[PDB]
Amino acid sequence: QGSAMDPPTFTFNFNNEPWVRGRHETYLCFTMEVVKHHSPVSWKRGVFRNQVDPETHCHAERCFLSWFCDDILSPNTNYEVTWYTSWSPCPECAGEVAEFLARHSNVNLTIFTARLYYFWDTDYQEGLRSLSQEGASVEIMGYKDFKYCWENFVYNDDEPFKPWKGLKYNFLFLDSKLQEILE
Ligand SMILES: [Zn+2]
Repeated sequence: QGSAMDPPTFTFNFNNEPWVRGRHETYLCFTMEVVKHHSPVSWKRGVFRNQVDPETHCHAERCFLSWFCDDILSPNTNYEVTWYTSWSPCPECAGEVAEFLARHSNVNLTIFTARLYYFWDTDYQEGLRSLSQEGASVEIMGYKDFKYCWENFVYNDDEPFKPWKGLKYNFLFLDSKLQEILE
């Protein structure tokens, strides 16, 4: 589960301009409601933070899966889990994930992402492709969701969310490209 992020670390890593430059980390946020015989018994949620440069799988998406398996995934359960990530995933992790999913119906996942990482690369595209196609919701994190993250996952000091400019357009464009990839 880790720690929440100070406001700087958040607004910086969650800034949604498609070509932002200097974001050497994927910040992965999540809410998860555990659900045993249909009654949600508990809710746990958190923030994993690591690098995005390809050295194998010390990728945020994997440190997630390792933790999920160590301290959770009980035998007979159903999980509800969703992700607020700063960068979309690499394609290799998009693999290990989509796979773990096809291999566990008792996990339902949905992905909200500030940015599409390398959205123009046939290979990254095909990753997103197999996540959508294999039972995961995948969409571009917009206003609703940003505010959501400002309150939940950040040491905000009970202060209010202040949007950055273009956030509305930045969203609009990323979603155009995304519905494009999947079309
Ligand atoms: Zn990765």
